[PDB]
Amino acid sequence: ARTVVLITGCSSGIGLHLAVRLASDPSQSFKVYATLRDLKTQGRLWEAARALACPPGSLETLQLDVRDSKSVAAARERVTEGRVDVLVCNAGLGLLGPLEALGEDAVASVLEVNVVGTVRMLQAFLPDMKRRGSGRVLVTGSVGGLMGLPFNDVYCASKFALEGLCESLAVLLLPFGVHLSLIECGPVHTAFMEKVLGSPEEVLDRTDIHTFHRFYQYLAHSKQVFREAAQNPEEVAEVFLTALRAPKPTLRYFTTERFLPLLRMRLDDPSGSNYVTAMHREVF
Amino acid sequence: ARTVVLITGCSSGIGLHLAVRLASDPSQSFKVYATLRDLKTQGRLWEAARALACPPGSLETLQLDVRDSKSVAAARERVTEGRVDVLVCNAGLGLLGPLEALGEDAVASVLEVNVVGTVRMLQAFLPDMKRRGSGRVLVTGSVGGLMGLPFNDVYCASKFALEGLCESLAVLLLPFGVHLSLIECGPVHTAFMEKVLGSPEEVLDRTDIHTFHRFYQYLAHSKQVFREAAQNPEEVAEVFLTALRAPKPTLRYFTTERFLPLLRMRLDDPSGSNYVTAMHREVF
Ligand SMILES: C[C@]12CC[C@@H]3c4ccc(O)cc4CC[C@H]3[C@@H]1CC[C@@H]2O
Ligand SMILES: C[C@]12CC[C@@H]3c4ccc(O)cc4CC[C@H]3[C@@H]1CC[C@@H]2O
Repeated sequence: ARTVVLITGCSSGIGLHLAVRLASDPSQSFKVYATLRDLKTQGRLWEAARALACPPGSLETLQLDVRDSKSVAAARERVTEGRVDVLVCNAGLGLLGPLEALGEDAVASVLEVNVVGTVRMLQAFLPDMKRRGSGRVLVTGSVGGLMGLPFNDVYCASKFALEGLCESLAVLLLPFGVHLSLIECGPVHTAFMEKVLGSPEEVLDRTDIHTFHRFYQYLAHSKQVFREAAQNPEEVAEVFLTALRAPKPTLRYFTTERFLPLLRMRLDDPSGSNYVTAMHREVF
Repeated sequence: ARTVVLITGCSSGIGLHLAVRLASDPSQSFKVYATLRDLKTQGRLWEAARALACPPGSLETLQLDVRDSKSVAAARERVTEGRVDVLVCNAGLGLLGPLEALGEDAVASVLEVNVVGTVRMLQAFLPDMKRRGSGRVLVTGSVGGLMGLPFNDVYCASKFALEGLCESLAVLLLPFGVHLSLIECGPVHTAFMEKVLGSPEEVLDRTDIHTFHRFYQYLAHSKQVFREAAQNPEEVAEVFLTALRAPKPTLRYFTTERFLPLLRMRLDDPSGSNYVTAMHREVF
């Protein structure tokens, strides 16, 4: 009962943090369906849930594989309330390394999960929301979906894709009463994030010494930005709640304002020259 | 010999028009490899080539299926000059209709062709260009890759994806001497384009009467813009040549300036509200 919320990718990151934040809310007004690709990773969620003493029945875990429309439909049947008021499309994958070093299947997976996965969720849940004339969909964005970043080619491709998919739907949904918002996250404190970055030899034999040397420089710079600007998951997760509660929500919510100046010079020059130059000088 | 150019998707559209435009150039300085997914569609290309009296040996057709890395590699071996100076990533698919009415495989194909296909081409051809310290890659963009359009959700997703993939690479390639440019096309006179649009019943039984009614309104509006603003393929194809010849090319080349005001109000308001409102009022 209550405001039924369904979130994808709750085994860590803002997803897990958002589920427990909702389920543990003092008002006890949200019933939460935290979905995970592999249930064997539900431990963290439950330990975090017990840590915030979430009332029994405010949090339920479902196995949902966004790469499978059959998994998406089945999970939709498990929603006992037979209604979803807030859908949070959060599941996502990252990809780092020179374009030529990335395996084809890896590239195919990031699009499949990040973009198509979100398409599968919306196809399954959008119809009913339009029929009711109400619903809210929140999508986890990234400033990497607002500007291109070296060595994150395919990652930015998928995030830029969400921006376009969402802006299009938004124009159409305006009259149907269903709201759609993107939460533009900058870097969020994920120790695992700063540890995933770092690939010597394996990358070296699949690229050239000059691209490799550039990858190193990018990694060094990346570590700096993360350290000096990574936000608390609690700060980010709360933005999801600000959007979620806004009577007339905007299409975009920015969790931080530090990256806004770099985005402005990106439009003052539609030819992309200024940006490409500024970003290169700053990263190299 | 000469400036070797390889283009994808030459069975019609700007691709075909660009190949013959290059191969027939008075200076006879371009050797052209026009690739097609199905060779049985090479007729038009050849008839157009004969119409512009292209010298023998200035145009060669190769079957290249961008959805297959095996096809991409094989075609790369057919390049007798053993070098590619200008790669034009043009192959692409469109998709129209309410998100919920689009089949999953159709959505998967547009990303596979438009985005991954471009990834497969760059992985195969980027390395060599970096090793030489020179090369030019031109990618066919769309203003639908710069702003979201109702009923073109997945199409805009794929075009927004190219924008992100390219802006990222650009930042990295700046020092390697290889140039990458996007050609932002508005609508181009394609009779087939205005005839593809239009789907009653089939769409109706896979959506609701209100979305259907909106689809109709969008189609009506789409027909107007095309009629009042579609450009000649010769005008667009020439932009590809302006980029191709620029000593220091920019990241973006716009074939028309009419859509620039609508793009400006899109950044003056990063929350996306103004744009979503303006585009809805204009389209509905
Ligand atoms: C795209 C992200 C936000 C923007 C970050 C940024 C922003 C600007 C910059 O100069 C470098 C970086 C490196 C890490 C990036 C992040 C990686 C994941 C995160 O979502
Ligand atoms: C995205 C395209 C350019 C922009 C066009 C536009 C631009 C603005 C607008 O008000 C409506 C349309 C409808 C058709 C669109 C086109 C469909 C294909 C073309 O590339």
